[PDB]
Amino acid sequence: QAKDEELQRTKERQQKAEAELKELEQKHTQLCEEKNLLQEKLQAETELYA
Amino acid sequence: QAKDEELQRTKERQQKAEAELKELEQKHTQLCEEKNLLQEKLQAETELYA
Repeated sequence: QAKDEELQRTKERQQKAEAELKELEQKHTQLCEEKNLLQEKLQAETELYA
Repeated sequence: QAKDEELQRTKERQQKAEAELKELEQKHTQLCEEKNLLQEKLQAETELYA
């Protein structure tokens, strides 16, 4: 009873994992952009403070 | 017997997905720490402009 109930949850993990990996793959693409633009903003802000 | 032939491969597909996620999971863990300190610095740099 526990096993074949778990088999329902087990395929849901496979469904979660592919979708979650694509969601992360999309947001690393964004977090590639975030890292450079925030660094550019941070330097220029210090130059203005001087 | 018919079940666990496929379920052994279905376990393999989960193991592949979790291991692939793990490679990313360590890296996003680091990129949480990198983001938190940068977010704190980026906010604090702007607060004195109030």
